[PDB]
Amino acid sequence: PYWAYSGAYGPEHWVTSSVSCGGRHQSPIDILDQYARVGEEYQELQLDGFDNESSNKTWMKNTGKTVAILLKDDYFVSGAGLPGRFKAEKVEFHWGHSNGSAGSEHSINGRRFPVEMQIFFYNPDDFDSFQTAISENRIIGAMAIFFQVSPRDNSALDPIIHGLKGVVHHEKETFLDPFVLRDLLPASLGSYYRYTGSLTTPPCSEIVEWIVFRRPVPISYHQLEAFYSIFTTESVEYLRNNFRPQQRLHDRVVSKS
Repeated sequence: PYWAYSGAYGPEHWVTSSVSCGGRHQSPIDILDQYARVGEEYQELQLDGFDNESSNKTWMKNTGKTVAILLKDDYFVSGAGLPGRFKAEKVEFHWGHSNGSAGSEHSINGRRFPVEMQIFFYNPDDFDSFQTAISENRIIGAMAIFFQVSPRDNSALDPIIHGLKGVVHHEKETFLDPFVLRDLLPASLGSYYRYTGSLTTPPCSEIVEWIVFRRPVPISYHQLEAFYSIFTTESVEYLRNNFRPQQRLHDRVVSKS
């Protein structure tokens, strides 16, 4: 079903086509740190494969709603209260309008960031593929990483920024220079929030265990310009402010490491 980030098919109308979008446990949310429960003693995030350079087969697409990276290497996460081990499938990005304006889906104490990168994972022990996993409404995992402006270019982002320059037009695809996935995550992985939520685009399935990192990854204002230059169609517009409005916590508790 067609959906958009504004207009008659905008987020307040998603529920018409995708019923889950009007559910009680939706994402993204604002995280009030005061109300985050230190909760269980949880195994620290265990990352496998994140230090390896990416395959030259890894590629990036302008979907018109985001820019997605389809991962071609094996990356695994466990710990942080997730049930078992999860395998990374893809990366997507949400950003603002100009000059570092708010673009994140999540926030912390009302504070937004100019970009939010989300990495999506499925449990390979249960299914052969990420698509299989979503079709069955089983638990999938997602990490949310904020970017924050810094005076210098973040060299770790170079291959991603270069990719953006190659996918300005809707539907365009490009291979990416090798990057190290670990280096697109915060320097410390020790500080994060956990909650149960949903996909932030239709079908808005309420099956996502979110890990939201508290500390951001740096990006320069110059690098941000590569996001602001992306186009989307349907009629052409800049692809900007591509974030879903925040959803109510309701009966949920957010945990923190």
